[PDB]
Amino acid sequence: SIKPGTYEVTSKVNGLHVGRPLAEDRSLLPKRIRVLPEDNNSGNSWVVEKDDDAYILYCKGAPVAPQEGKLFADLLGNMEDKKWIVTHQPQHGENVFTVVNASTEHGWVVPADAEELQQVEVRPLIAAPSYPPRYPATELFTFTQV
Repeated sequence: SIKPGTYEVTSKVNGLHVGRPLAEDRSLLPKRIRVLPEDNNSGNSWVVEKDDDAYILYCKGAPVAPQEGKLFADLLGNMEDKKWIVTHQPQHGENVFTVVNASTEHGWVVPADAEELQQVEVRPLIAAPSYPPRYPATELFTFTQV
């Protein structure tokens, strides 16, 4: 669970904000959710809304959804699987979460070698078989309430 509200989101891999860059073209094609340069990450406070027993997550006003293994903002409205399970992982720090799709069971992943502007992936999550599980940084995000 996570308290609904407005958040800045960074990847634990690299500390970079996740979201949408300043330049996108004017189409309603789904837009990539990316790891952002420090100098190109404004306007990327996400909105987190409760949606039954899961969450809908908005970046620059559009809800995000998985498609062919990657994370996009849905501008057109026809994308399925918009509900996410957002879970605290306190063993990784106070405001650290995993984000796992409620229907597909695949979660957000930033590869360890991700470059700036590279798209966030959506894949089955892996974790060490410890108690509690320890996730790789590629699967951990810091959600910091504005």
